Amino acid sequence: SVAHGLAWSYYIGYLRLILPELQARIRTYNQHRGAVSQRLYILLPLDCGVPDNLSMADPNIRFLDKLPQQTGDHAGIKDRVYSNSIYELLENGQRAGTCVLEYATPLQTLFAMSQYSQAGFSREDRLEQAKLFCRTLEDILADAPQNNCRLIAYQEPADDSSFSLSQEVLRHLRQEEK
Amino acid sequence: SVAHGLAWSYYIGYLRLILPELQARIRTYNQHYNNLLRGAVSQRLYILLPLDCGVPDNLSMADPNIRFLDKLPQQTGDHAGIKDRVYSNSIYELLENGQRAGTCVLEYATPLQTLFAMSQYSQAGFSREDRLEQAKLFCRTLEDILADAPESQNNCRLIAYQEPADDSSFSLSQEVLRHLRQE
Ligand SMILES: Nc1nc2c(ncn2[C@@H]2O[C@@H]3COP(=O)(O)O[C@@H]4[C@H](O)[C@@H](COP(=O)(O)O[C@@H]2[C@@H]3O)O[C@H]4n2cnc3c(N)ncnc32)c(=O)[nH]1
Repeated sequence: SVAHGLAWSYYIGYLRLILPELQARIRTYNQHRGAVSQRLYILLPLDCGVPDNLSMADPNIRFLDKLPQQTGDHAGIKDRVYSNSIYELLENGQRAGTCVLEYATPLQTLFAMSQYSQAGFSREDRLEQAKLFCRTLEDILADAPQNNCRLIAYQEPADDSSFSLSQEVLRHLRQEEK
Repeated sequence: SVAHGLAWSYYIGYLRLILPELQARIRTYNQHYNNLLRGAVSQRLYILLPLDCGVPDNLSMADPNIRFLDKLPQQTGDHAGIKDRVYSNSIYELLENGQRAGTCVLEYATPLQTLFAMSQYSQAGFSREDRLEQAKLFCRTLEDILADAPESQNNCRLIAYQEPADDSSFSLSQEVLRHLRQE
């Protein structure tokens, strides 16, 4: 399936590369505002709505800083760069938490495939594959040599805004301190 | 299929983003940093597609006649809440009889590394036979996408080939030079 390939791709070509070094990059950051959480928070919107900017999703999520770049040779690209961003989460206009946060990039591929005629990929296919991506990725991480990351999958109906993405991420950050 | 998704992902998440500005980056490079009259960086991204899905981390180690020269000017952008994501491409010289015989922007197709890993990991349920079948389909699907894509305009060449990276007789530089010389 489309999702099977994307989940393996995201694990092999990204998470397996950045998660073993994440704990250390946060140290180089932390002590060198506000301790940043230790885990990479990965947002999995099942509708595959992935904006370039998180503040677009929720104005209470604001970019704060970049972690130091991780660079390395991969597939003939000398000094490929992987970068991650730290965001503050505001509550009543003030900072309530900070964490390394991003959307799962393969969900942009599912979205764009649903939009390109030649991909032969419907909106129903997109939802089914977004689900299968999440499940497949989770099953991989469950025995992947999880501790450095937290996956948050969620669905939001289209005509409906009872949803605060910043509040949900804050709930998770608070539970982890515990 | 697996290959369908991986080819679309390579297009959506990479080639559609880098191909529109590639020739401007190459022109900048040749105009300002490389005034060698027979040494101009070629105008297309050459993408290596080893059908056994053997992708080395270091392209130049697998041939003494491929030498890293420099990087193109970086391309940067915000994507999926990653600020200033960087897309980099490397320029290599291709040596023949000790001379610089070609110069090009060269890299392996990254999704092939995925097909290789899937064939290695039990949990992927993906055989070596599946891997060869999907590699071939990946190549076909990518060719069909690029043929219709507005971003692909004499600026990308796929180079598919059967030989293992641990060749002995096969020369990767010769394989690339043969295509460079046909344009
Ligand atoms: N050679 C090359 N290939 C790239 C590059 N960026 C992406 N690709 C490949 O294009 C496909 C889609 O990539 P995404 O960035 O949308 O999601 C890819 C994909 O889902 C998975 C595997 O990535 P790769 O092995 O590098 O190959 C990708 C992938 O085949 O990790 C994601 N990923 C890779 N780099 C990053 C990254 N830096 N930040 C967030 N996600 C990333 C790139 O910079 N150089």
